[PDB]
Amino acid sequence: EKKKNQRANRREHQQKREIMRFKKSFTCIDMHTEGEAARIVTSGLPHIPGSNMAEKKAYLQENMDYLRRGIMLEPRGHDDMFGAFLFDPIEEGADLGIVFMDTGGYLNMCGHNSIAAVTAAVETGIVSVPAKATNVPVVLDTPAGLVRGTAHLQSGTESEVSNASIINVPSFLYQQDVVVVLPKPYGEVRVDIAFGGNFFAIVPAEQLGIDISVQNLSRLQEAGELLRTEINRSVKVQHPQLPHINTVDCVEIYGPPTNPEANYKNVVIFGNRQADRSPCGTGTSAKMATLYAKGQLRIGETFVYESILGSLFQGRVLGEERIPGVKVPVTKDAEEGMLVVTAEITGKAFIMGFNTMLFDPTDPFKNGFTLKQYIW
Amino acid sequence: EIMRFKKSFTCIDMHTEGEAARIVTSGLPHIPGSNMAEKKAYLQENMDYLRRGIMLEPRGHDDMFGAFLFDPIEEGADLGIVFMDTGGYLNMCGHNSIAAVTAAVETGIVSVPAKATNVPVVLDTPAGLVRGTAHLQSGTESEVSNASIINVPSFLYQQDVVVVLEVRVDIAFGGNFFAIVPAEQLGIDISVQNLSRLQEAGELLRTEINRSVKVQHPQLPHINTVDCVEIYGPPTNPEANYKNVVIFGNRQADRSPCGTGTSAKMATLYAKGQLRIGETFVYESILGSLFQGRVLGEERIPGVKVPVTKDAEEGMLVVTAEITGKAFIMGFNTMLFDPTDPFKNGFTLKQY
Repeated sequence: EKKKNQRANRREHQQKREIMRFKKSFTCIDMHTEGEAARIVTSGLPHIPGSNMAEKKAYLQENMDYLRRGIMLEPRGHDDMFGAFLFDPIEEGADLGIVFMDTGGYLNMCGHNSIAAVTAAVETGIVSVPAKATNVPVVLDTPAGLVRGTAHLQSGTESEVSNASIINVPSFLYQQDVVVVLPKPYGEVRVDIAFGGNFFAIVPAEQLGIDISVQNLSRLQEAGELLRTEINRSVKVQHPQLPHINTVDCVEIYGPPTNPEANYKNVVIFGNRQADRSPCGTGTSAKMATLYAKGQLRIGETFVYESILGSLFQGRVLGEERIPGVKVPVTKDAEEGMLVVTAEITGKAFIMGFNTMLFDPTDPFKNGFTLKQYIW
Repeated sequence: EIMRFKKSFTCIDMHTEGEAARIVTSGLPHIPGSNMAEKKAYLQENMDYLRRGIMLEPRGHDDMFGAFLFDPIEEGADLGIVFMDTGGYLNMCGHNSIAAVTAAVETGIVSVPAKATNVPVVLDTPAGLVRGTAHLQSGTESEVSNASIINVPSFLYQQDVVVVLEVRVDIAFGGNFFAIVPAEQLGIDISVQNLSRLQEAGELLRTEINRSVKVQHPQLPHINTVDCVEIYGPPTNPEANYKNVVIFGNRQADRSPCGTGTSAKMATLYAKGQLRIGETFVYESILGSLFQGRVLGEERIPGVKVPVTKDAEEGMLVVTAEITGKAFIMGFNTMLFDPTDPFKNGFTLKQY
């Protein structure tokens, strides 16, 4: 009896250690930022060259797209998964290197994921907290530049984060009152184009004729897709100092708030008819840049943006600059130079899982799949 | 540090030819119930928020599927299992049973005796005992090449049931009740482009069927609704007899060929003389993946009738079908639920 179960358990032990022999694994911290997923890969990635984060992202995108697909798509992920790969920092001042992605492709900047990364870095001990600290800087070296994060620690704890802030890369209004003639039932609409880490078309829900609600999400997704498509066919949008960045990525649709604390509600449509569940950090930065450029938001004033789910992000414009010699369609005098703003965005991320992802060399879905169709 | 892991679950994340199976191995307290059906009823009635938090976004997604493992209760069984999805709880699931059999051997829940090449793994489910076999890759002490399950008894229940959306569907039991309907009767063929439509159609059909047609399992009284809809059509891979998609849950669509749906199809075919005992049937999914099935046996049950049974004295025909497919481990996960997370019980944006 006893020998039989002792022999049994040892065979069972042997089976277990056989598992991860000759199988690739990555370790991940699964977070969400007010409903939006962020899979942060902390170990197991192949070694990637690059003398800066933009070059690392280019390498990934050119040579190792299979990493993204397998981690983001079904069956390990799903069509609304977002994520990030952590690397050593390169740029002076940074704590962590990071490259973002989603089910469509690798990305330059992502605000909700940056908030999640700052949070996870502190809560899991990736960066040290000096004794007695109540705020912990976490500076991210991203393909879009340096993103200066702060984890705000819960009082009484050494590493529990109440919420996190990021200082985004420079944001700016790009072009104003752009008319786009969309098919019925939408008709013509007037939008702003702004950059907040990604380019956004910002448009009022009222122009589209649709109230922002979960039940209207498919209508919003289709309006968003139509608008984005027609913009990139008819309007030249390019970053005037980072020329790798040059098309309209997202459509930010805003309307009246449902929560009293918020200025506005929004939903961001991006990728292939996807919607952000969070209020969207770079989209919030872009909105604040636009409001600022129009005299509707003061430096230091708190701006609160609500998502389709009711979540809030808070932000503030910290400062502005002109860039002598550089211009965008909204800039009046190239001499004076274009107006940029520095914005901080704050929100809350939660740890939802510690994951070890496995890739069997004989799994035909080792690189994932999607069932979502691009409708052309 | 300890409170961060309070109320967490550990899972083996598997997939069976594309279809996810999140198998929860620890974290549940004791669940009252003297058999697996009762444990399922306890969960659905008192802890449904657990399913929601594990299956739905942000931890899961709208086509996620899973199971809770338990100690076996029924004599002969190795593992107890209750299945779950984005909508509720199936009494049986073929792809998840293939995954569970596979996980059991590969993670050492079940011992592999020396030199063995086939390992039995018997599952105690709410629909009854499911006898599984892991087929080991030769040379390896534990790597599973594929896994077979002998399903609970299946049967054609009722033919040509008209339903006005106006289509003719067959009702068959394969561990769940299925309505089986060819695609051309809907006017939309089976393709990833069509999937969204199919999901809606299948939702209507299931809902309509359950409002008009009484469906009751003669041996297991609690099974008394049509839970799934199987839409079938011609195959794209030469090795397959047919291609299908199954709609269920909160209108989610199966990525695998569906094990219980394959069983229900084989019972239908066999009842109609179109499939013989021991013959291999091959069903293809919307992703091009394949399951193999065989009818192993048949019986008539004297005195017991269902709508298709012409003469009760002789009795209804039931078959024992075996399904085979391949499952892979895709991760090991510890799922956490911060008490202040407003999405600790998940959410869906899926419209109505």
